[PDB]
Amino acid sequence: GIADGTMLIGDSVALRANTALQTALPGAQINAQVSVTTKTANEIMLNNSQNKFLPKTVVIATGVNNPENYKDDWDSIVKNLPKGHHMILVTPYEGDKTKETYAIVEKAAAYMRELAEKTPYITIADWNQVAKEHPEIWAGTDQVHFGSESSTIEAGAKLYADTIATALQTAQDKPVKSK
Ligand code: NA
Repeated sequence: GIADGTMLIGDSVALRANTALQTALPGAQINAQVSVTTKTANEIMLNNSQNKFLPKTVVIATGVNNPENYKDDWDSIVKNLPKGHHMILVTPYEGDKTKETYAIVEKAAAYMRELAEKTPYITIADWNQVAKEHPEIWAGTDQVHFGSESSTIEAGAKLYADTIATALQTAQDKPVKSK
């Protein structure tokens, strides 16, 4: 089967948390890039699988950028998860409730929760919920990229990383996709 291991395919928010992620998950493969969307994460996931580089646990840390197509994008990436893997979906957070995309990001997070609740080989990492509980990391920010100063960047990054680490713990006794 697929070798154990974790690969995170992530967006600009994941990239901001890169140091905290690597500290919380030593030995995880963190592939986060500014421009990544759910659409391109799906492509990256399959390219890695096809080159035999994708380990068992796949963390998709996307959703806030280009959120309009969330239903099709999240349905597709779940459908395209290869056999042999467990998937962690990191919900997105747009904090500005007046942004024209806010309702879309909120619907995307809710839809991802539905996919995780119903699919035995998926676990949620509910950053959307965590972010809402910590207004202090959003003071002075663009409401997406946590922390406006050194201390709150570190604090927000730790919260982000710990959300994913906890999801990985929850996933430990769960099945992979199999036929
Ligand atoms: Na599940």
